[PDB]
Amino acid sequence: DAMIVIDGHGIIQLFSTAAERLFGWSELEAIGQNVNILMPEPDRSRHDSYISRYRTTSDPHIIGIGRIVTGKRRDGTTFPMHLSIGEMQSGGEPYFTGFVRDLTEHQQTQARLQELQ
Ligand code: HEM
Repeated sequence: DAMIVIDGHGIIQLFSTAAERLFGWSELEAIGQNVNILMPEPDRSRHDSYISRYRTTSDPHIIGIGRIVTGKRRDGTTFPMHLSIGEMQSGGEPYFTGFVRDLTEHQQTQARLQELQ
C-alpha cells in the first residue's frame, strides 16, 4: 500500500511509489515537505503538536491502534484512509512510518448502498 517515513519533526524522508499514486505528489516533491501537506485543516496545523505531544508523554493515540482519517491529495480532493503508525530509531533520532490504505471505494459502495434504501 502507500508508505511514508518522516523524522521526529514530521518531515517526509521516504515516500513510496504507491504513495505518489495516491497522494498526487512525486517522491522528489514530497521528501522535503512536512507530512501535514497530506491532510486538511484542522489536522494540518495541528499535526506538529500531535507529534510533539507524543514525543513528550509517550502516550500513543494512534501508534499501536490505527485510525481512519481524511487525507488530502495534491489537487485538493479529500478522501478516507486507514492509517497505521510505526515507531523506529535511526542515527539516534526517532522516525515514524505510516502505512496507508485507501478507503475511498469502501466509503463509496457503503454510501451508494445506503442511498438505494
Ligand atoms: C496524512 C493524513 C494524516 C492525518 C489526518 C493524521 C492525523 C493525525 C491525528 C488526528 C493524530 C492524533 C491526534 C490525537 O488523537 O491526539 C496523529 C498523530 C500522529 N501522526 Fe498523523 N496523520 C496523518 C498521517 C501521518 C503520517 C503519514 C505519519 C507518519 C508517516 C503520521 C505521524 C503521526 C505521529 C507520529 C503521530 C503521533 C502518534 C500517536 O499519537 O500515537 N501521521 N495524526
